[PDB]
Amino acid sequence: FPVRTVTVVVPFAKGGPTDTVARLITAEMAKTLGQPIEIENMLGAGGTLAATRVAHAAPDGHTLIVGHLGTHGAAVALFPKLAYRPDKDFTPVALLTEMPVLLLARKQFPPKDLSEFASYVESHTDNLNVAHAGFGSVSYASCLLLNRLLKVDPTGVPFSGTGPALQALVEGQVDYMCDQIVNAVPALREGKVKAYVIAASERDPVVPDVPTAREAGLPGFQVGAWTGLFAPRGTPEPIVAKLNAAVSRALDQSDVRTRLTDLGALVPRPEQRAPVVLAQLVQEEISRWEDVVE
Repeated sequence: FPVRTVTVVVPFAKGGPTDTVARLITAEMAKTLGQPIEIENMLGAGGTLAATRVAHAAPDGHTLIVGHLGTHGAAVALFPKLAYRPDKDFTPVALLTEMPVLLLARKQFPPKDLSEFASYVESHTDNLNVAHAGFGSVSYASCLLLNRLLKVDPTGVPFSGTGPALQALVEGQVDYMCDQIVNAVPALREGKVKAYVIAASERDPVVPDVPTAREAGLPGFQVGAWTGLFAPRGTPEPIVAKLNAAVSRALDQSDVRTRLTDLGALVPRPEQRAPVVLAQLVQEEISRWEDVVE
């Protein structure tokens, strides 16, 4: 293993955070595996179609899925009739990264802080559009958490990913969005959108002028977006061991550490790299979003 090109399926549109992470790590992975890795962007069913098709793929290790806090976590609690169990229909391979989520808005969004932001959504809640990438998305899970904390229910506008959703925010076609920091950073650095808060305990040094949800009065708004590599259930443990080690050696490449960390994402630490660390994150994420619904 491998005997041919490995397919790594991404549930979201090219250019977005999940795609950006997967392309960066999987290219370096080819050096350990001895075969090239093909990225397939497979859209549909609010980010869950990819995971559904890979739940049903041959468990030979040649067909893998990138999952995250949405597709393999919050989706259980938030997605009616989810077609898979993220714990039991997948063999976890590797944690790829973890990063905070940011509340972004269009440049000219009139609220200047989270105080004003709550009042203005509470007041215009008909005419407002919140962007997400479907009920299996981080963007959706994060905006549902924020909107329930602030007791507002504006219209959601579904996108094929936060890549397209971000461009919609840049053109002011939508009002706000909760997004993964790796997607948000380049737009912020060009001044094309603004962040109100980071859904984290601590400020992120790549966006140090953005206040935590805690310091801006909403400590319940904490979303640590993990991204993971999974295989179909029953993928042999040796094939899983070799893929996992390929991720580990990829994460050690200078090119990968500096690209991940420059965009505000963490490099999984050595003690975070076992397949079970990711299985434990799936279990905790599933329960966390069951609590949010309750």
